[PDB]
Amino acid sequence: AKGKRTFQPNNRRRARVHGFRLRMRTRAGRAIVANRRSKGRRALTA
RNA sequence: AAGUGUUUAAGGGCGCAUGGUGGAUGCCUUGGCACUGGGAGCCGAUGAAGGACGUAGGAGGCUGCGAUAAGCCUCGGGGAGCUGUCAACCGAGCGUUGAUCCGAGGAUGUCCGAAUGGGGAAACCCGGCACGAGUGAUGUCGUGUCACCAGGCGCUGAAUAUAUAGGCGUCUGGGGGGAACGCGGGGAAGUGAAACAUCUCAGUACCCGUAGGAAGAGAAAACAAAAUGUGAUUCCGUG
RNA sequence: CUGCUGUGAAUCUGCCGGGACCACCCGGUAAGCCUGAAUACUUCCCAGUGACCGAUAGCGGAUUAGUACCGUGAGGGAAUGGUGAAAAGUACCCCGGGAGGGGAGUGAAAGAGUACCUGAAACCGUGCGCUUACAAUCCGUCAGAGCCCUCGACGUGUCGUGGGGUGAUGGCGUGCCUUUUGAAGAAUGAGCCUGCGAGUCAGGGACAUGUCGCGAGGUUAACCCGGGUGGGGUAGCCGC
RNA sequence: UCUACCCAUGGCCAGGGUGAAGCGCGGGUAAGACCGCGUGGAGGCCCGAACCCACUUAGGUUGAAGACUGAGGGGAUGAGCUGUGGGUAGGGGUGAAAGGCCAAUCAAACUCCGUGAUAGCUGGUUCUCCCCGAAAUGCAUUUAGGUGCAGCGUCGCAUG
RNA sequence: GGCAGCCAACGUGUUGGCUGGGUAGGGGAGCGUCCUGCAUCCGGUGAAGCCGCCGAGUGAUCGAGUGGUGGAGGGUGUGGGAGUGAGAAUGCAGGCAUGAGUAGCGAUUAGGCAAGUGAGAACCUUGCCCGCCGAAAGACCAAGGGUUCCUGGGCCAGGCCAGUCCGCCCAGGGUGAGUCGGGACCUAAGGCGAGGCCGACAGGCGUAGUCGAUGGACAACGGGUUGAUAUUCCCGUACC
RNA sequence: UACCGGGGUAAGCCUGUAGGGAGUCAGAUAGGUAAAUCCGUCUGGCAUAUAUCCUGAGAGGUGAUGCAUAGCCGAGUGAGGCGAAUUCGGUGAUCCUAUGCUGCCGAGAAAAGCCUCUAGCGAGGACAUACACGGCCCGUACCCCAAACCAACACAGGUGGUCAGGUAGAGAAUACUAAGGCGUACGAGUGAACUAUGGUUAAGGAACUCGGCAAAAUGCCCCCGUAACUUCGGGAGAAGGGGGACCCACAUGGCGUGUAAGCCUUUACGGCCCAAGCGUGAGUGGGUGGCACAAACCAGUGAGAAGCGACUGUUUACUAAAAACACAGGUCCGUGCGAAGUCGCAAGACGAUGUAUACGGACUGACGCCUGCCCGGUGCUGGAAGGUUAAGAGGACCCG
RNA sequence: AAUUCCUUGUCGGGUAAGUUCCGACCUGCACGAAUGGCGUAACGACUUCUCAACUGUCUCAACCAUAGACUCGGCGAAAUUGCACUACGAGUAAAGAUGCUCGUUACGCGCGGCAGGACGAAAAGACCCCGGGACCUUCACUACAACUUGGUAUUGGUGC
RNA sequence: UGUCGCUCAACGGAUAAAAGGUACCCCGGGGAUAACAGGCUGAUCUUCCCCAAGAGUCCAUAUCGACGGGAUGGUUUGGCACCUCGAUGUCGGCUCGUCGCAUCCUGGGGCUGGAGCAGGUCCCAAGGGUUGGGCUGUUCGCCCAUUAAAGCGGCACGCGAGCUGGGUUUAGAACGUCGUGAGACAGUUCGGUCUCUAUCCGCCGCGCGCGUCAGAAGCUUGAGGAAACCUGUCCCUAGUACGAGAGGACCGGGACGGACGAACCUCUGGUAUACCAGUUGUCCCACCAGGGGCACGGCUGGAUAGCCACGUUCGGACAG
Ligand SMILES: COC(=O)NC[C@H]1CN(c2cc(F)c(N3CCS(=O)(=O)CC3)c(F)c2)C(=O)O1
Ligand SMILES: [Mg+2]
Ligand SMILES: [Mg+2]
Ligand SMILES: [Mg+2]
Ligand SMILES: [Mg+2]
Ligand SMILES: [Mg+2]
Ligand SMILES: [Mg+2]
Ligand SMILES: [Mg+2]
Ligand SMILES: [Mg+2]
Ligand SMILES: [Mg+2]
Ligand SMILES: [Mg+2]
Ligand SMILES: [Mg+2]
Ligand SMILES: [Mg+2]
Ligand SMILES: [Mg+2]
Ligand SMILES: [Mg+2]
Ligand SMILES: [Mg+2]
Ligand SMILES: [Mg+2]
Ligand SMILES: [Mg+2]
Ligand SMILES: [Mg+2]
Ligand SMILES: [Mg+2]
Ligand SMILES: [Mg+2]
Ligand SMILES: [Mg+2]
Ligand SMILES: [Mg+2]
Ligand SMILES: [Mg+2]
Ligand SMILES: [Mg+2]
Ligand SMILES: [Mg+2]
Ligand SMILES: [Mg+2]
Ligand SMILES: [Mg+2]
Ligand SMILES: [Mg+2]
Ligand SMILES: [Mg+2]
Ligand SMILES: [Mg+2]
Ligand SMILES: [Mg+2]
Ligand SMILES: [Mg+2]
Ligand SMILES: [Mg+2]
Ligand SMILES: [Mg+2]
Ligand SMILES: [Mg+2]
Ligand SMILES: [Mg+2]
Ligand SMILES: [Mg+2]
Ligand SMILES: [Mg+2]
Ligand SMILES: [Mg+2]
Ligand SMILES: [Mg+2]
Ligand SMILES: [Mg+2]
Ligand SMILES: [Mg+2]
Ligand SMILES: [Mg+2]
Ligand SMILES: [Mg+2]
Ligand SMILES: [Mg+2]
Ligand SMILES: [Mg+2]
Ligand SMILES: [Mg+2]
Ligand SMILES: [Mg+2]
Ligand SMILES: [Mg+2]
Ligand SMILES: [Mg+2]
Ligand SMILES: [Mg+2]
Ligand SMILES: [Mg+2]
Ligand SMILES: [Mg+2]
Ligand SMILES: [Mg+2]
Ligand SMILES: [Mg+2]
Ligand SMILES: [Mg+2]
Ligand SMILES: [Mg+2]
Ligand SMILES: [Mg+2]
Ligand SMILES: [Mg+2]
Ligand SMILES: [Mg+2]
Ligand SMILES: [Mg+2]
Ligand SMILES: [Mg+2]
Ligand SMILES: [Mg+2]
Ligand SMILES: [Mg+2]
Ligand SMILES: [Mg+2]
Ligand SMILES: [Mg+2]
Ligand SMILES: [Mg+2]
Ligand SMILES: [Mg+2]
Ligand SMILES: [Mg+2]
Ligand SMILES: [Mg+2]
Ligand SMILES: [Mg+2]
Ligand SMILES: [Mg+2]
Ligand SMILES: [Mg+2]
Ligand SMILES: [Mg+2]
Ligand SMILES: [Mg+2]
Ligand SMILES: [Mg+2]
Ligand SMILES: [Mg+2]
Ligand SMILES: [Mg+2]
Ligand SMILES: [Mg+2]
Ligand SMILES: [Mg+2]
Ligand SMILES: [Mg+2]
Ligand SMILES: [Mg+2]
Ligand SMILES: [Mg+2]
Ligand SMILES: [Mg+2]
Ligand SMILES: [Mg+2]
Ligand SMILES: [Mg+2]
Ligand SMILES: [Mg+2]
Ligand SMILES: [Mg+2]
Ligand SMILES: [Mg+2]
Ligand SMILES: [Mg+2]
Ligand SMILES: [Mg+2]
Ligand SMILES: [Mg+2]
Ligand SMILES: [Mg+2]
Ligand SMILES: [Mg+2]
Ligand SMILES: [Mg+2]
Ligand SMILES: [Mg+2]
Ligand SMILES: [Mg+2]
Ligand SMILES: [Mg+2]
Ligand SMILES: [Mg+2]
Ligand SMILES: [Mg+2]
Ligand SMILES: [Mg+2]
Ligand SMILES: [Mg+2]
Ligand SMILES: [Mg+2]
Ligand SMILES: [Mg+2]
Ligand SMILES: [Mg+2]
Ligand SMILES: [Mg+2]
Ligand SMILES: [Mg+2]
Ligand SMILES: [Mg+2]
Ligand SMILES: [Mg+2]
Ligand SMILES: [Mg+2]
Ligand SMILES: [Mg+2]
Ligand SMILES: [Mg+2]
Ligand SMILES: [Mg+2]
Ligand SMILES: [Mg+2]
Ligand SMILES: [Mg+2]
Ligand SMILES: [Mg+2]
Ligand SMILES: [Mg+2]
Ligand SMILES: [Mg+2]
Ligand SMILES: [Mg+2]
Ligand SMILES: [Mg+2]
Ligand SMILES: [Mg+2]
Ligand SMILES: [Mg+2]
Ligand SMILES: [Mg+2]
Ligand SMILES: [Mg+2]
Ligand SMILES: [Mg+2]
Ligand SMILES: [Mg+2]
Ligand SMILES: [Mg+2]
Ligand SMILES: [Mg+2]
Ligand SMILES: [Mg+2]
Ligand SMILES: [Mg+2]
Ligand SMILES: [Mg+2]
Ligand SMILES: [Mg+2]
Ligand SMILES: [Mg+2]
Ligand SMILES: [Mg+2]
Ligand SMILES: [Mg+2]
Ligand SMILES: [Mg+2]
Ligand SMILES: [Mg+2]
Repeated sequence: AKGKRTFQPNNRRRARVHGFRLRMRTRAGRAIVANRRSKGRRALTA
């Protein structure tokens, strides 16, 4: 009986790992935002 | 007496007649696809591309707009109906003294975003200075302005003498985005070779730096072959 | 021709090219810069076209679509169009808690009722006819009794150049596909229906073979001029 | 955001045993060594809940559950367990080392792109009829279930 | 007695002789589907599609032969062009069978009766009993969730049965702080990082700084009140 | 006389008890990136006091004529009014004094804040009382061991922290139970086989089986009594055995606590003693009852010997927990210091704010007794007399 | 012997009976000294053998309760599936027949049960072979990083 | 033009240039190809036979039968590669069986180098029976007590959609050995997931329907099936027959058992969830007394009926 799942939600950690400001820090992340915008995604980031 | 002999359908099968389910088929379309001829080929610190949150007399989505919020002003068009739409229903109003609507030019344009007063988990937290408003005063509220770097111009010139590095002040720029096309750099592998390393795939995919409306190239230290030759570059057809 | 690393000249008798190199001729004048047109492309805007698609097609997206939904994230990523000319969308009555239905209305039609054009098949019912509970069945086929229906002539049913439905009973009879020397095979694939799903296209390409034009000649490429599919264009190419 | 290890900062460990060093006193001695009796409360110490494990067994095995449940079992002041916040990234990480683990996937994660990768291999390839009609041999082969040429089919032309 | 291929014989297409099992495979000739140039014809006096009847051809198949359904296009001839034919790929999408009215309906506590509500009650409400947890199955939070909370209404989806009930559907309402938990205070690991150093470019590190609680500092307690908030509102008494 | 329910009330502000912690004044100084009366350091004088001061549980007072409450009125929508007593003891924390104290080795954040010192500001300024005022932003509903979070489900799994009633009990185990909360969402029947989960069993007692797998057994407290061997710690709860209930007496006893009275004094939040009252074992003697006195639940099986590994630990998330890994201990090799090693293209970083008693790598693996022979092969270390050997130099001779 | 092929070696012990176990012998297929040798108190959910106690493990099984199973009401799946009014024997066949031959047996339809067959279901056999991958090794080949040699540039002066 | 340079010898000559491991394995394929089972064959194996050289004092043939020869069977090891690699799970044990006779016991016989008892060998016979333990994963085998006897084989070496999982044969680890190494070993050692709700046939049970020439009811015949079928010891006959003795019967009678099966519950014994009693902890019924709830039916001592075996009774014939 270990029963611990992989997804342990934490909103701060979500933002710090996947958030808008993180993405914008690097060229790769900025490319991600541009690509999702080009696809027409409503949500560009976490 | 012996012998002959129909006569059940619990249920099933097959055929037909009537239905259900389902959404094929036929015929369509407010949507696509491939192209042709034109236009425009950039937008951004005067804050972009794209967003968050708001905004109509009534809940939400799409559309429009930004606290002046389905809108404000001006110049033109237009001519009887209008208050975007899903979407009506109710409740109120405008318009021949020209509404709704269409075109052009202005005004307003919260917050986030290069994001740039400082900070931050984008759209939310906290300020300096100047002017104004408001308080009995503190608190509070408007409107400007305050990142960094590069390059002009002015002042100053450390250790240290000459000086210089640097430090103040001020003006002018840059930053980010965009489907393809350009130029200059970096540069695979699957694969082919019926194995594989040279070679191929291929200077392809991808990546980096920069453009422009196109770019690059361009005005012979060129070709040619004895012809009394041609005469910048680019691009197309041949060879 | 050109990068990096060394070395390192001449100013016209100079120097650099004419596929190692040398000589002779020829061409040109490096180590400075700028330069339009012919060429490439279309996020976006305007006007059009199609021997292009027509809702499992065409864009992933005709429907809140890059949405719902999936993933921590990069990222992945659907499904859903048609009433009728007009909403005239069924007042009112009846059964029912509703749902739904039956009368009555509207409509050309409700065999058009917001579950809506047409309404196939699988699949699921109800009714009628024949058949089936002593039988061993790849499920059918060829003979065939009996019953039911129908078309002719005759008469009360009975026969025919008949036609259908069902079928007691007899003979014969080992699914389909793939793949194998050989499979009913106890080898592979298929639960069923509907829809979709595989030799296509480009190039004066190559060889062959039809066909058409011209013929010792045939033909143009780019390009130019026509709102066209037409006219022009000799560079080439292939024969000789 | 699972998991491995590390960094910073917090929390948690019922109850009951055992009795190290040190200290004190009394024996003992010339002084000691040494020996009793207290005090003391040490330890990857003992028994045992929470908590952390997963040893044996039965059940589950289209589960209640993509790893669990019941019954017993081990550790339980420590190389302990745990919260919050943080760090290391793919030929790389981390590993008290099982090639373990790195989001139910690991002898090289996942996603998109090159990309419709390539398969001498397996499967599939859809209407009809008319005429003809094979081969499973020879030679060679990084060849033996592949392929080239020959042999054997067909269509056309020629020769009869 | 019908059809066909090859060949012969003559004729302005008939007669005769021979031949006609067939996988891989070669050759020949056709059927059906769609889109089109041209020419013709049919169609609200009812096109296509679909379901039948009665018939037809050597086959793919046909019916400008006819009923029913249906509602707007279709046929034919001759040419041009194909997303042109499926039964099978453990093929794909949708619909639906078989297993089958079968297995299950998710613990280790357990329900019973009376009365009420209602169209309907084993499951909803109230009362009286019974049973279970009680280092929890009680009470209060962080994380996470996001209106699930309260009142009124609802009962065709959802709830593994039913349902008048619901954590489900609908409308309205509800969250009040100088002291609580955070910011405006402080720093840890770590992150970012003016200049800077390093690195072909992309970038890698890092100084001054500036962020970053799980820690440091810092002022409120008891009582009452709403259907739903309370160290927040109110009362009493405090503190910064 | 028996029984049931009450037998309540915070922060703050007074007061400064238990406990803990402290010497003070004077002279000199540029060590504290300038200065200092502060701090540090050095020299002198005066101190061992219940002296003084700081800190601090709690008792007591106030807060409180208030608030709250057992009940009682009527009256039911459930709102409203009235409202007693409130003493003394015992027991007792995992909470407080306590960031204390004592012990130990592994030697145990930072910054703000607060205090103080000058530098530097200064003509105005400090303090107290009264009155009138400002005190921003975000969260605040509800669930939160769960059908509201992570689990595709109204899923037997998972989820950190804070409260801890009573009787048995060592206990937060376990049994029953209070407050509070549930009966949790398919049911009703029915003695089929069979499966699952529990229960009992004549006689026998491992004959079962790969194997005592699974069950059964042992189990608590207080006494008695315990071997080989040993690293002298252990082994050890070794083994083996006895007692345990209830009533009465000893007992107006013993022990803990401690009021009245009394005694002492530094008279106060003092000290000594203490009948009563309350709580509480252990033992001894006699009796009483049962089949059974650890009464249920709870709760070691023990012994002899061998192999491996010394030991506590660690490991294949999801078939292996071990003899594998780790380990303390050992030896070798490297490393003289932005070391060696490692990450990185570099800068830079870790190693380490370490310096050979250190750090890295390798093999071995507590401890005891020990660890022989071989340097031919292949590595590693050192050497360079020979053989061979790149680019760079040279440039004979030859060829156009 | 965790090492011994022959091998259940041989002798002793334990048992009524011992291929395992304990003590020895040495004929070590094929122990041996930090891939340490031989021992070792303590320790072990390790592995092995023996004994006491205890028992449904067994002789040998019986009975009780609960949850399913079963019946009634409600809701309502799944894997599988070319067909179907799906007997048996002895044969025959791609050599193991419900489906072919000859014969035998058998009224139609269900319910509860058992698992011999349907070469039952699941999963394009993990074995083996053929073709292709991957990762690992090394005195296989060819490269590259890193390290290292000399020349030359940065790089100079005076002396021997 | 002439000629030279290749153990390119894998010699039609893939590169000028190349070895291994995988039990950590993965994918595409094959029953074109092995490991299990089936099938063919039958060398080998097995069972029997033909000839009779000899052995047996003499005497081939009571009993053995050399050298050679001919076959059966198809359970051994093989040979072959025909079905199955889009899956036919293995050894041993357990449970349940079913068939053959080449018969282990019991039954019936011939011949004996059969006096008797007890045997040897061959023929006929398959109804029933054919034990429990120690060692090993074992099959096999050896051993310990018994027995009338402790038969040999087939059925996918019967039986894992019935169970087990000790051996073997995944991944961990270790020893010896081999390999420079990754690794390897029909060498050894410790450890290591055994899935499935039964549609069809088949089998065990139980109903519904219809039929058997009207609708019903009681009692029946038995075509045809199924079950059952074992055996010992002791005492008489008899210490007789036979025999030197030792020893010791056939045939025919009687009693008492083992194993197995059936029915049954009087007895003995087991069970007992609404029976009675005792008793611990706790909560409750205000309280005492008396009771109840919960803790395995709390625990403990008993326990009629039902069900049951360890119990009771009966069976296997007798005759044709
Ligand atoms: C594991 O299941 C299957 O592969 N199923 C598919 C086929 C193959 N097969 C089978 C079974 C076996 F047990 C063996 N054995 C015997 C024991 S052994 O001596 O260890 C050697 C291996 C075999 F070779 C083939 C079967 O039954 O069907
Ligand atoms: Mg421009
Ligand atoms: Mg900003
Ligand atoms: Mg910033
Ligand atoms: Mg100067
Ligand atoms: Mg730019
Ligand atoms: Mg290749
Ligand atoms: Mg290839
Ligand atoms: Mg230009
Ligand atoms: Mg030249
Ligand atoms: Mg230029
Ligand atoms: Mg359609
Ligand atoms: Mg579409
Ligand atoms: Mg993922
Ligand atoms: Mg998401
Ligand atoms: Mg109509
Ligand atoms: Mg419909
Ligand atoms: Mg319709
Ligand atoms: Mg009949
Ligand atoms: Mg027959
Ligand atoms: Mg026949
Ligand atoms: Mg074959
Ligand atoms: Mg063939
Ligand atoms: Mg088949
Ligand atoms: Mg079949
Ligand atoms: Mg195959
Ligand atoms: Mg299939
Ligand atoms: Mg311990
Ligand atoms: Mg673990
Ligand atoms: Mg099951
Ligand atoms: Mg233990
Ligand atoms: Mg413990
Ligand atoms: Mg300690
Ligand atoms: Mg993190
Ligand atoms: Mg391994
Ligand atoms: Mg994983
Ligand atoms: Mg790889
Ligand atoms: Mg490619
Ligand atoms: Mg392909
Ligand atoms: Mg022919
Ligand atoms: Mg060929
Ligand atoms: Mg033919
Ligand atoms: Mg013929
Ligand atoms: Mg063909
Ligand atoms: Mg047609
Ligand atoms: Mg009409
Ligand atoms: Mg049409
Ligand atoms: Mg097609
Ligand atoms: Mg189809
Ligand atoms: Mg299909
Ligand atoms: Mg069905
Ligand atoms: Mg069934
Ligand atoms: Mg059933
Ligand atoms: Mg059921
Ligand atoms: Mg339930
Ligand atoms: Mg009622
Ligand atoms: Mg209920
Ligand atoms: Mg209870
Ligand atoms: Mg509610
Ligand atoms: Mg309500
Ligand atoms: Mg409902
Ligand atoms: Mg329902
Ligand atoms: Mg920092
Ligand atoms: Mg940095
Ligand atoms: Mg910078
Ligand atoms: Mg901060
Ligand atoms: Mg904090
Ligand atoms: Mg509330
Ligand atoms: Mg007080
Ligand atoms: Mg009072
Ligand atoms: Mg609340
Ligand atoms: Mg949920
Ligand atoms: Mg749950
Ligand atoms: Mg408890
Ligand atoms: Mg529930
Ligand atoms: Mg239930
Ligand atoms: Mg039962
Ligand atoms: Mg017994
Ligand atoms: Mg007994
Ligand atoms: Mg035994
Ligand atoms: Mg046995
Ligand atoms: Mg044994
Ligand atoms: Mg056990
Ligand atoms: Mg037990
Ligand atoms: Mg001992
Ligand atoms: Mg007595
Ligand atoms: Mg160990
Ligand atoms: Mg221990
Ligand atoms: Mg351990
Ligand atoms: Mg595991
Ligand atoms: Mg395990
Ligand atoms: Mg270094
Ligand atoms: Mg070494
Ligand atoms: Mg070791
Ligand atoms: Mg031995
Ligand atoms: Mg021995
Ligand atoms: Mg040595
Ligand atoms: Mg050694
Ligand atoms: Mg060792
Ligand atoms: Mg263990
Ligand atoms: Mg039941
Ligand atoms: Mg039912
Ligand atoms: Mg058969
Ligand atoms: Mg047939
Ligand atoms: Mg079953
Ligand atoms: Mg069969
Ligand atoms: Mg199968
Ligand atoms: Mg395969
Ligand atoms: Mg293999
Ligand atoms: Mg390879
Ligand atoms: Mg050759
Ligand atoms: Mg040759
Ligand atoms: Mg070659
Ligand atoms: Mg495979
Ligand atoms: Mg074969
Ligand atoms: Mg098999
Ligand atoms: Mg075989
Ligand atoms: Mg077979
Ligand atoms: Mg062959
Ligand atoms: Mg198959
Ligand atoms: Mg015989
Ligand atoms: Mg008989
Ligand atoms: Mg077998
Ligand atoms: Mg089986
Ligand atoms: Mg291994
Ligand atoms: Mg070696
Ligand atoms: Mg184990
Ligand atoms: Mg084993
Ligand atoms: Mg009879
Ligand atoms: Mg019969
Ligand atoms: Mg019986
Ligand atoms: Mg009786
Ligand atoms: Mg009673
Ligand atoms: Mg009471
Ligand atoms: Mg009483
Ligand atoms: Mg109770
Ligand atoms: Mg009893
Ligand atoms: Mg009894």
